[PDB]
Amino acid sequence: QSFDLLVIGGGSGGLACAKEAAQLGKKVAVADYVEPSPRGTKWGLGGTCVNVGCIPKKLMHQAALLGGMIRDAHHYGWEVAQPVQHNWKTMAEAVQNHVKSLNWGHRVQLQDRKVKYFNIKASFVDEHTVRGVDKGGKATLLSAEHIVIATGGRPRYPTQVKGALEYGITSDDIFWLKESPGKTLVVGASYVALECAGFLTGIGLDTTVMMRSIPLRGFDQQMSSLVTEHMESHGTQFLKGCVPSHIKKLPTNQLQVTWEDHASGKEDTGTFDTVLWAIGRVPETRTLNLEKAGISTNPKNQKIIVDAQEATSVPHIYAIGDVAEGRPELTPTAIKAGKLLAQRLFGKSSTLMDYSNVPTTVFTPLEYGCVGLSEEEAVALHGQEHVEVYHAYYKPLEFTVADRDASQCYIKMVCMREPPQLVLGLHFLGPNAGEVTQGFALGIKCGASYAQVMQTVGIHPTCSEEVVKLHISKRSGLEPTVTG
Amino acid sequence: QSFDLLVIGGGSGGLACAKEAAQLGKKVAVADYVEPSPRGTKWGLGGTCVNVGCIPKKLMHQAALLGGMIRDAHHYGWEVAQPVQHNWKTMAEAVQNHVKSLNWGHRVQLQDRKVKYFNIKASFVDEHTVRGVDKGGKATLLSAEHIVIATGGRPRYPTQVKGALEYGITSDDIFWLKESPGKTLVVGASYVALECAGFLTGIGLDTTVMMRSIPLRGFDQQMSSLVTEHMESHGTQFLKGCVPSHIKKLPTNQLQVTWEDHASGKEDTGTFDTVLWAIGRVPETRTLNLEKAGISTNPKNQKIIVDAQEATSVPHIYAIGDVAEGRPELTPTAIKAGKLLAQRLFGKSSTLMDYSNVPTTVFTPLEYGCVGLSEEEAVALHGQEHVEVYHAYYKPLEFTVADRDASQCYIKMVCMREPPQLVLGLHFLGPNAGEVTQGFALGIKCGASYAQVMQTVGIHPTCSEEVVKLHISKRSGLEPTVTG
Ligand SMILES: Cc1cc2nc3c(=O)[nH]c(=O)nc-3n(C[C@H](O)[C@H](O)[C@H](O)COP(=O)(O)OP(=O)(O)OC[C@H]3O[C@@H](n4cnc5c(N)ncnc54)[C@H](O)[C@@H]3O)c2cc1C
Ligand SMILES: Cc1cc2nc3c(=O)[nH]c(=O)nc-3n(C[C@H](O)[C@H](O)[C@H](O)COP(=O)(O)OP(=O)(O)OC[C@H]3O[C@@H](n4cnc5c(N)ncnc54)[C@H](O)[C@@H]3O)c2cc1C
Ligand SMILES: NC(=O)C1=CN([C@@H]2O[C@H](COP(=O)(O)OP(=O)(O)OC[C@H]3O[C@@H](n4cnc5c(N)ncnc54)[C@H](OP(=O)(O)O)[C@@H]3O)[C@@H](O)[C@H]2O)C=CC1
Ligand SMILES: NC(=O)C1=CN([C@@H]2O[C@H](COP(=O)(O)OP(=O)(O)OC[C@H]3O[C@@H](n4cnc5c(N)ncnc54)[C@H](OP(=O)(O)O)[C@@H]3O)[C@@H](O)[C@H]2O)C=CC1
Repeated sequence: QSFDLLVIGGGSGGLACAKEAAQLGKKVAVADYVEPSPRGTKWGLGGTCVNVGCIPKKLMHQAALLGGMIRDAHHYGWEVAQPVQHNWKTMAEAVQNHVKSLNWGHRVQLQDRKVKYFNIKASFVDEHTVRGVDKGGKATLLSAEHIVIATGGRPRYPTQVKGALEYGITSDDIFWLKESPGKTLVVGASYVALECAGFLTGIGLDTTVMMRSIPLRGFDQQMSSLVTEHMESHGTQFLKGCVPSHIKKLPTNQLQVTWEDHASGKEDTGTFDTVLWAIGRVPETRTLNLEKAGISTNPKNQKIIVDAQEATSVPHIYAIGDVAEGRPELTPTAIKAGKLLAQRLFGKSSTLMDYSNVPTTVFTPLEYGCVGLSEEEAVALHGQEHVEVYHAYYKPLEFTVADRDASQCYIKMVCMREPPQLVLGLHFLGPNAGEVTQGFALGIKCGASYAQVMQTVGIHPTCSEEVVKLHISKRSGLEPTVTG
Repeated sequence: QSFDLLVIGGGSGGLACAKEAAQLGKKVAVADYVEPSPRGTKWGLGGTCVNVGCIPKKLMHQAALLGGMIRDAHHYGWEVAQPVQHNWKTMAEAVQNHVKSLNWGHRVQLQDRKVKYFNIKASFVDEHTVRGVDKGGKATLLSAEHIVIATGGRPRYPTQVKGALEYGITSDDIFWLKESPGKTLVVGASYVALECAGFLTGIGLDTTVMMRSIPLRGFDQQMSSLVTEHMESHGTQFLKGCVPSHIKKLPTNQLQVTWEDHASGKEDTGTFDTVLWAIGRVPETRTLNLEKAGISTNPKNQKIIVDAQEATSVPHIYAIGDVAEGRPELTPTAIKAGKLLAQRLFGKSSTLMDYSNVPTTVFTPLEYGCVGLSEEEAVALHGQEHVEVYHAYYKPLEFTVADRDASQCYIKMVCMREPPQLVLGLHFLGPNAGEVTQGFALGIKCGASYAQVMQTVGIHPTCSEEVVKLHISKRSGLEPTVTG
């Protein structure tokens, strides 16, 4: 029937807007539909975050870490008997049983909040209504004065790469597999690829990443590079500069993937058990008949063109998350953007969503955290003549007793050359990056100066303290590695 | 012979001033003497920090943590065979071999820096000179135009408690023991006590803490309490409200410690293998003949009375660290205070040492981090009518798959009730507190407002992000535990 607020996408962003909009006392209702993955994989309410990303990854990334924890453990006097095995079955179960705890968890929060849920592959019929396909097939007359679109996106697939859909697997699958990936190839060079490639290796699987160009394109290339080098230096096979052209399933069912070594040879063939495409995601806008509702869109990325109020072309219709063009594809921003929107509508709020200096963390074997600008983006904006950079190479105290190599533990603080020297970008690469970066992202929102950093005392002995020690400049070109 | 800068105490603070003062091109020289512990324990150059504290603790605290890492490990699919043992011998060696790496490490940095080292139990003879006892006995004529005193302190002992010096042990020993503490009693209720009590328990030792009054007196009592409760809830035997009166070594050499249960009974006796006095430290000023040099002092705490330039009564003589009265007994402050001092003297610097809002972290089983004010200190200064407090109870994503209880994971952000609402105290109690707190201590130096926190986006999924989510006020008295 009719509601004064319809939300499309029971996701991290959508749900936020939904629950917060209901808490404002409004008749909220959301429709979410988990259209299966090409390999036939489905999950519960809670968008990408809960089910195929944020939560599972971290959790598997965790299990990987634990592995090194055991190795290290021996040095600290723990007579653990090695080499300790690890089965994909036990882990996956554990993880999944938790995803579900957030499945039948959002569902609970939606009931106690005067909000109705309609599991239906929504689609636009006009200005204020949507049609609802079903696992069965009964459509449903749904209308609301305000419609928020939070449909996120889905794992993009290769084009001419024959043998793709056929045998490829996506981030949407790796998490719910019933049986170990065994051997695997990760065709990607950024966030997903690397992170997945990471724990896979951490588990003990013969993992191999296939970068066509540069790593984490966009990020502070220095840090980006330091990241991969850590992986390669720690068990992750790397095929720098190669692209897929054909995958052929053979008798034993193993995959015979053939590529091109643009770096050296001109074609090479290897075979692996699984193949993971980490080549970006794509908005699920097509499947909405947006055009037949009045919602203008974007050409390149099919995202929903947007306002600054998260509004679209239809002032009573909005978009949030991976869906809205121009916005950072994260979860916090998805969520926050939801609350605020739901408050500006029925809360008398005017504060908009601030998308600047949002921090982030690449949960790779060695976590890479950052906020603000990267050295490049920095000269790009103020010029190399007006930028100062302080960096350091530290050694976690914990990395010492355990003979864990730390030549990858780097830190880079980009700020302006002219006093007080407003810091405008921090880069941390070591253990628990997010845990460290978070605090500092506050210094940015505040415009903390390099002074206030030399004025900030340290919490010894920690890894984050290294940030607040930074003094060696690149101008000075002094040796970065830290003494004392 | 003569030098233009003499430093007393080859410690975290002293050495800093020393090396930095030499880097300014001055003829620096330092004299450090590790007068053994009552139980005959000695170590190398590097003050308390390196040898009996900062570094070792953390390292042993680490080994403890690793233990829970293995337990947890099982849930993430790591078929580790339990229960895994752990021997005090292997750990201690490892740790110590590292302490030494910082022993013959500062020593190296002192050579390459044009600085002479004179291992001599220094003592004041007058204005510009000191005498130097030796492991042998040859005094040494040492003079300098500027003398920095960084003698730190030493573990205080009980008074009338007979059987103390006799069998007691201090933080200075627990680290260098050759054989496992076995069973142990920790007479203390703050930093040292709890931290030591912590890993001891984490190792598997039958550890027991004996608090005479309240925990971490000074700290935000709420947090302080939450801390102990975690310990007690996780293996640490606790004797709330008891005091030592007699320890009697018996045949098997076990210690028969008799106390008084001021909470209930009026005397009780138990026996343990080791007894650790964590009842504060004391300045080693006495042994300097300070008075016979012109350095006025303090009555209660025998610390060296000080300036704001770290200067004493003798304008060419200064004091730093655990030695100088009024200053926070940490290491970073010790170190920073050293550099600055050495720059104001021979660097043309005027910036003084800022001792406000120095962050800190109690490395207990559950790390308690904080900066700024504690709720109490806060009402105390602005009044309960002008203070706002936001708190939360979170659950580390990592604590979920592993069935690790998190009813102790709390967070408290104290700021003013009136917008923008300058945050003036943060409290984090969970994993890697320092790693999390550090960043935020920058927000304080900057005066970040509760707004800039609601404006700061989060790094999901992390523990620190919870801070930047905080919204439930105590004014409102809403249920703290977090949903979604
Ligand atoms: C492997 C991986 C790891 C990640 N890790 C992190 C991390 O650590 N931190 C972080 O901040 N971000 C992370 N992200 C990204 C983050 O999860 C997304 O940015 C966020 O989920 C986007 O939120 P959303 O609400 O816009 O959409 P989504 O969460 O994608 O939800 C959209 C929902 O709507 C449904 N839907 C789509 N079309 C329709 C329709 N027509 N009718 C009905 N329902 C429909 C979908 O099936 C889905 O359930 C990760 C992503 C991946 C892939
Ligand atoms: C168990 C424990 C754990 C700790 N953990 C931390 C932590 O995690 N973080 C933190 O910030 N702080 C920590 N601290 C406190 C920190 O170590 C001290 O605040 C800091 O070491 C003080 O520095 P200092 O230079 O003043 O003196 P010290 O480091 O104590 O050095 C003084 C040196 O001078 C020598 N000396 C004394 N008198 C004479 C004399 N007359 N002649 C010659 N030499 C002399 C001493 O024997 C010693 O070597 C810890 C302390 C303990 C006990
Ligand atoms: N906060 C976090 O921790 C995480 C956030 N996310 C979010 O989800 C998004 C999706 O992740 P992801 O898909 O990995 O990254 P996008 O950043 O989505 O994808 C970029 C990667 O895909 C590669 N790629 C694109 N096309 C091809 C192709 N045809 N063959 C091979 N490689 C190709 C890129 O190469 P090139 O650069 O050479 O074009 C690059 O390595 C992220 O951008 C981020 O917004 C995901 C994981 C974690
Ligand atoms: N940054 C960090 O992580 C660390 C810093 N440190 C520093 O070193 C200092 C020394 O630590 P610590 O000695 O533990 O603490 P102080 O804070 O030095 O000592 C306070 C503790 O000793 C107890 N105590 C004092 N006298 C007695 C007695 N007669 N019987 C029983 N208990 C007694 C106190 O009880 P009550 O309060 O009831 O008087 C309290 O529990 C710290 O204060 C801190 O500056 C030490 C460890 C870690």
